[PDB]
Amino acid sequence: MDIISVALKRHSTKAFDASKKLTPEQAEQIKTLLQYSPSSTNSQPWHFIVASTEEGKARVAKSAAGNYVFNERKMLDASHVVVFCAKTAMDDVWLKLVVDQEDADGRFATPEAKAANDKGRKFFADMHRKDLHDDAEWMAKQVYLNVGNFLLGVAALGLDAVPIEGFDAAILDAEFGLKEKGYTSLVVVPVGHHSVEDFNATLPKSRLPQNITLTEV
Amino acid sequence: MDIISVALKRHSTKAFDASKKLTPEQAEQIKTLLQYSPSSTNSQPWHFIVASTEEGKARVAKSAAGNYVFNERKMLDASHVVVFCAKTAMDDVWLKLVVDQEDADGRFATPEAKAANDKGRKFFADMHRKDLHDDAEWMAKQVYLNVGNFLLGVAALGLDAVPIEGFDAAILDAEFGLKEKGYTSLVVVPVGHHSVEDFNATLPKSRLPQNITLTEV
Ligand SMILES: Cc1cc2nc3c(=O)[nH]c(=O)nc-3n(C[C@H](O)[C@H](O)[C@H](O)COP(=O)(O)O)c2cc1C
Ligand SMILES: Cc1cc2nc3c(=O)[nH]c(=O)nc-3n(C[C@H](O)[C@H](O)[C@H](O)COP(=O)(O)O)c2cc1C
Repeated sequence: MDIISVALKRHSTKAFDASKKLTPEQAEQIKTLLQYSPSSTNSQPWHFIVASTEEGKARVAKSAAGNYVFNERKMLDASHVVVFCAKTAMDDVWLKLVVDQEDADGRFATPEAKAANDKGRKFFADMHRKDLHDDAEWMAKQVYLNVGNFLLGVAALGLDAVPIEGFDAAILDAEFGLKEKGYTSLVVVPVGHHSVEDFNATLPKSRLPQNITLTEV
Repeated sequence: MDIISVALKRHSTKAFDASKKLTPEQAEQIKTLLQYSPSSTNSQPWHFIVASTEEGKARVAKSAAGNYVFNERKMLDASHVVVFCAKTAMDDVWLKLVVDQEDADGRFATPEAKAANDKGRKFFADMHRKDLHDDAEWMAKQVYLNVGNFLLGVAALGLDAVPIEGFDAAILDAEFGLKEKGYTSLVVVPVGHHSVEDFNATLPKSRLPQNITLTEV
């Protein structure tokens, strides 16, 4: 509405209404938000698993079977459950896939502009995978940027969601065969409509005062 | 005009118009955006620096040195410049500051409900802090989540912005004494209004197809 109005009214939902499914239109919009999120050098080091079926959702809920049981209902009652994944290593095949896609979309006027752009991405990529040896952590951050974009995007659509770190990535990666494919699960985000059992919806929002976290100059 | 339109039309502005400044209401709005962002266990492991004066922006612009001289113009021409910083380590006092804030906000019905939220947080904290030994990374991921929330947010307000990783953190940290305060600059986001020289405002948007990044189940 006010994007500040949605920012202030949104909340991580604790209980979902199993009966409230997303319309095919919202299911499409939600996917658009996942795809069009920005990332450093437009590297898009990610993969998304959108579960809509009960068998699919239950497959995801398998990762919270351990000591994260209090999270299962959340992944089952929600309409769609999206698991954000990040690349395990930045490879040359992925970088070529990006600039070639940028070229296909008409972003370069000459072949030199494309070369310069590829060289520029390589500068950052090599800085992480060659020098600092932190390319995996680098890419993981880009996915979290996407989740942040996503959580605000859904709230603005009028949908309820909750980010979940409380799940076993080892089991999740195993169940979907990810990272044989070069990926690792990071965040599981259930999307749908909240029920009445969600007490968090009627509680006041809480954040530290700006005089603690903000410095103006 | 819904958010999908907002996400499709926004772009990483390459050139800023120094004459077009943020309105006073817009200044308080981007601050509200920064603070009201979600984060794992509401840990809010962050600090921000909002530079709006010539003196402040030049101080940040110092980080745009050596190999990053190409980003100096963006930091000086943008109306406001936000430096997203993350805590260098999770200390018990900060965990206490968070719990007591939620309490003063009325999020707890009983004192036993407040303690349960504390141990719930400490659980995740000690997980990264003690076990995994990756709390610095964990907290930075929450800061990248704020950037994703912030980027979509300012775009929704009608502003132009650009995430910048290309800058020397060691210079920026030292210029603001962040180091001794337990923080580290990670992302710089100049916000304002793009100028006619911003070629990125007219080029087509490019993202990989969903048949590569998305898997439905
Ligand atoms: C990355 C991330 C992970 C989270 N994981 C969980 C979780 O496992 N379970 C849960 O109930 N809430 C989880 N949350 C919700 C946060 O605690 C919530 O953002 C915080 O309490 C602030 O409340 P709000 O989101 O309503 O503004 C998570 C949030 C984030 C950003
Ligand atoms: C974390 C991050 C860092 C970025 N760093 C820079 C930068 O240093 N300079 C720049 O001009 N663009 C930078 N970008 C912009 C990206 O190249 C841009 O997000 C990508 O090309 C997609 O274009 P769009 O944001 O216009 O959709 C960055 C983006 C992100 C998310």
